Amino acid sequence: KETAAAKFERQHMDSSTSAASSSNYCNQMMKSRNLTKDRCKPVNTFVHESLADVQAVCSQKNVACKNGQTNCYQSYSTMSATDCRETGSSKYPNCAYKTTQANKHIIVACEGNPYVPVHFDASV
Ligand SMILES: [Cl-]
Ligand SMILES: [Cl-]
Repeated sequence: KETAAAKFERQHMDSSTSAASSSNYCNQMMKSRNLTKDRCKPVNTFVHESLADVQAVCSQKNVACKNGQTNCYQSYSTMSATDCRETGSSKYPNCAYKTTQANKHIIVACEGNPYVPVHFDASV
């Protein structure tokens, strides 16, 4: 089984680019990160910052999680991120995604020791 920390890294980290290079970015990333294996994951965000900068958010602004839990943190700075969302043409096994790039504050839920991101709550 994949640990929570490793799943967060695989689903949400892309430190190899400064931002989504093209409209096909999400089709490529959702496939390469194995998020379209048995079903098309509908919505997914990739953060384009170093793994260290994203983990550091767990010691930044403590904000409530949409579920009411208290282990969410919002990044003090905006970070380059790409939101991937299925298009209406998507159906599987031929997943299709719209790529929307921006710079926003990220909110993550953290846990463990070390205290690292395990869920991506939203942008902002
Ligand atoms: Cl791994
Ligand atoms: Cl997401």
